[PDB]
Amino acid sequence: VNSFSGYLKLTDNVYIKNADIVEEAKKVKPTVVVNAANVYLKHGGGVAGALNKATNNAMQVESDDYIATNGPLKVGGSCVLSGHNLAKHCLHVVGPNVNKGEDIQLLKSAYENFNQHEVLLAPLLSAGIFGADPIHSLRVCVDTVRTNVYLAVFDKNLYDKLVSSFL
Repeated sequence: VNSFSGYLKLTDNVYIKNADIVEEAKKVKPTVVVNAANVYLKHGGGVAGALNKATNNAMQVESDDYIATNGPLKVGGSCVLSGHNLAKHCLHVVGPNVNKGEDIQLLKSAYENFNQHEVLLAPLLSAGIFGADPIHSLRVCVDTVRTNVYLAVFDKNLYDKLVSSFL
């Protein structure tokens, strides 16, 4: 039993809710919240900008030190940093950004990072300003992630479409 509430069950291990991931993280304080990161951990907009704003920019400060030490992430890669006031840990995962021409096949590699964590609160990777089809992202998620993932979808209209079209 865990504290996630109001989710629709899609599969044995994948759950989905129309929710703001920031508010969901603030209430649940999950062990892991996933950020929709880029390789530079520049949290300007989308999910990343919202999560970072909720940490009062502490996420960005920590991220800048990480990059200064380690260099950029790979597309499809991840790193574990602090969850600040939102979660114990933040798993920063880089899905391909279609608006930069990155290969969508890397979306599966991105979701594989979730398997290193037993339970996660997450957005749909490569959705929103990353330009991929969210229906496709949900399919890759279900077909790749084997650990327990609680997906937060900000847009109510998109949430309903994702549920109604789910196979």
